[PDB]
Amino acid sequence: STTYKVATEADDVVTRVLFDSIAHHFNLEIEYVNYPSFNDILVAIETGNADFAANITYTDLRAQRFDFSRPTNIEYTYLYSYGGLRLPELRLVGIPKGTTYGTLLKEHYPYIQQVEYEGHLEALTLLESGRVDGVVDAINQLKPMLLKGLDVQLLNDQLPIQPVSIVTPKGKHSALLGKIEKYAHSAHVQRLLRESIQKYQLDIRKQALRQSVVESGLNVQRVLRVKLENNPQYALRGISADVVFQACEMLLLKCELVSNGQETWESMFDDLQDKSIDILAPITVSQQRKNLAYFSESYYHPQAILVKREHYKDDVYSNVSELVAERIGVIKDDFFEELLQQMLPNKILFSYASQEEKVQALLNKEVDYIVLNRANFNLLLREPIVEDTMIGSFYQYDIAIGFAKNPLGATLAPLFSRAIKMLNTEQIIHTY
Amino acid sequence: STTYKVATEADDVVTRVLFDSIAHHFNLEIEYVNYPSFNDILVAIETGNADFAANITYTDLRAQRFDFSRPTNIEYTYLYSYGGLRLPELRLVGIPKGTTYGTLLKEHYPYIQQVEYEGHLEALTLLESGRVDGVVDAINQLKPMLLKGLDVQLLNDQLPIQPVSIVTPKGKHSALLGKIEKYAHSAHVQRLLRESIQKYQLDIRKQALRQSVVESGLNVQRVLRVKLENNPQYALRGISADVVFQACEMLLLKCELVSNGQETWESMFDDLQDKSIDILAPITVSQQRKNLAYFSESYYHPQAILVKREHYKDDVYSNVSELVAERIGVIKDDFFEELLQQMLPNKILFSYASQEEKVQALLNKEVDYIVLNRANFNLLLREPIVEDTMIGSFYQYDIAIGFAKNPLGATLAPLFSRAIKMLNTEQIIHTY
Ligand SMILES: NC(=[NH2+])NCCC[C@H](N)C(=O)O
Ligand SMILES: NC(=[NH2+])NCCC[C@H](N)C(=O)O
Repeated sequence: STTYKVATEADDVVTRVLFDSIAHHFNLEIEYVNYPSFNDILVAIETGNADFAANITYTDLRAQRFDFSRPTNIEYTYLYSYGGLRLPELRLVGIPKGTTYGTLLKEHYPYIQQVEYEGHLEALTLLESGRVDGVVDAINQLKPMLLKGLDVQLLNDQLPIQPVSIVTPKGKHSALLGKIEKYAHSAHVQRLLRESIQKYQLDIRKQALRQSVVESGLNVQRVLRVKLENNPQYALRGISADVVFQACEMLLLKCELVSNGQETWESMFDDLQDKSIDILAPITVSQQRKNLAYFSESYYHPQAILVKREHYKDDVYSNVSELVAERIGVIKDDFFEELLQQMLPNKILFSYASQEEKVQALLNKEVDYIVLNRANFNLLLREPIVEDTMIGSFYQYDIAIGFAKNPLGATLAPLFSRAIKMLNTEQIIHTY
Repeated sequence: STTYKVATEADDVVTRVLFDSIAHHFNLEIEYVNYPSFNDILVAIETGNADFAANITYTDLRAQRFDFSRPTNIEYTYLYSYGGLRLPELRLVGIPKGTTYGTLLKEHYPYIQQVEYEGHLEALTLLESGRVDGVVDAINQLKPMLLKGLDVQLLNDQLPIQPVSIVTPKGKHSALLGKIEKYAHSAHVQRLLRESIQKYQLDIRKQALRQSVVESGLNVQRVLRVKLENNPQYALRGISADVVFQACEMLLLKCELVSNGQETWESMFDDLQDKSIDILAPITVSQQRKNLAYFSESYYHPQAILVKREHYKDDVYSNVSELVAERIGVIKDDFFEELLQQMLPNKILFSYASQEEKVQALLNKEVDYIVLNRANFNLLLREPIVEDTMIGSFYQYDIAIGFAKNPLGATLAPLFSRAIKMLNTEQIIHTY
């Protein structure tokens, strides 16, 4: 009889889940050993004070110090920061020593400078009131870090985070590592690692978020009134509804979608300025509108394109500045009218009351090019003209949630920004 | 009788072309007045020492100092630099004073710092052996600047360069400015401004480029032998042929495309290492290949995606790191094999001899996901499976022209980089 020592750093939930599963499947005596730092773990392995460790990114240098299994799983990787910053917002970043993260951040953000640390306390003091703007580290730090009032941004869908593997003192547990490898790749264990870990970390992040709601002292018994824009403009029970509602679920607030008939002349934004509703989306955050409501961070980025009569002047123009003498149709007070007024200063635009009228103008040769957002233009075709691929997307703008300009909305909007971050927006967008 | 004074700065070819055209059409006595600086021109206008000026970007502040016509034309705008740098490569940039360029560069590249100058000599000394890395200025500077051995990058398809207009002392030539405006927008004059100016500046840039060929001292009587990759891999008489051939035209070298049958086992790269041909494209600049040939700058950026059996495991995985236990098929020694070996370290990939065999493996359920480049995958469908939109483009890589590793190729490759810059690649790509 014996005992296999497997290394752990901080809250090593994947090492626990994986090796409990293995311990039990092969009837193995596992013994977890806490190491105060990830690089402590690495020395333990090549040395031999520990038999196994997980979550180690394989490298060519590394395979010459101790022996690797093939990658067994992903590793959730976060930017920890007071406020929830992004990578391209930092000039200092804390970096766990010995990790693959040194190379990753200099390869993708070489200007930031890294400051090395050892373990959670060191990381925590660097952040906890220090010079470091943010720390990049694994799921091991999530639970203790969010306790200390920190926020995260999941980096795995932001950067190519390499898969991860189980490792062993070189030439040591060769046969056992093989069996462990083959078991880990099984349909069962893989399905278990995907879901339980995702569930595990999303729950910690929800709890932190929900504690913020409570700390905000807003009345969660209040039914938030929501309106969705249904005047042909930019987007919509689709992308916007899912983001708003699921964010409302993220925060354990109750939201109710409300409608009448409206709107083409009965603006919902008026309802928002009335304070007769609390939330309105989508809203494309113009300049005109920027001050009349509070805004969540963006959650979609529409592609402005030009719609032209088919077969008309193809490849004559390669970008919209060369339309100096073409007739461009926009809708009055619409965001695209503003856009062109910046982009093509002092130029005559032709204004219309509606998309319908805007389109019919193009068809009647009243006008030659009209401004639409791509996704909306594809929609119209499904339910005789086309896009000028040459010019193509001449602009990318922002869609956000708007909140009524009062104290409640001031508190809601930053909260909704976080709920949106934690969402899988890409999936929703695809769906539609 | 009288005389209208219209302002000019340096080689103001658009002011000449436009106002000659107007002078003649309305029977007007024009008198050009050289101003040593663009901001000299502006003061002349609001003052009244000059009756007209062109190429002035309209602004809200500006319209309160002198009066604007509506935009009449675009303005070719260049980064001037020793070597031909790009904006995101500079920490210092020279900026003409009074221009719209101050605002444009800080809005798109705030980190660079601007250093103001007055006129071509000032600009030229800043560049000519100075601290400035590069100057951003209009077509006015093109001919004198390229004389002084400078290179350009056309910024108009790089940045939103606002259209441009004719301007006048405030409340002065009101009626005449109207007639001038309406004439300029005419089908005729517009067509004249598009083509003659484009022709004019492309010729100056060709001449500079061709002088470089001559200065290189390479034998332009030599017929360069070119091969195009025709083993299913990344791209191809299409994108690559147009870029290579038209670049060959750009440089007044003679290139001849050569083929046999080959190649799936008879690599053209071997022909390149043989020195039996001079040029090979496309070639996706791996690491494996990076040192065996000289490479032009990239001219296309393929989208690596995963091809999967239809209806199989949709939305189970959102990026390729989560394929740790899926069977991925690549071609042996292919670029994608290398890619995955970086991206999914120490993981078993299944290797094949060909695309054909790779595909049939996916169909035979030998394998579950295979790596293709998007454009190539669309091709196959046209002449039962699909892409995993969820993962989507998990990588963007580079396509370049490769040149044989000898002195001639060492000279050709940098030259071909310039010829490619001056090309309209977007148009070619579209076409295909
Ligand atoms: N205890 C940890 N998982 N620390 C982070 C490790 C990061 C990365 N997987 C590496 O081995 O370089
Ligand atoms: N002579 C010139 N065109 N100088 C550049 C002017 C740049 C820009 N059109 C402006 O008026 O601000």
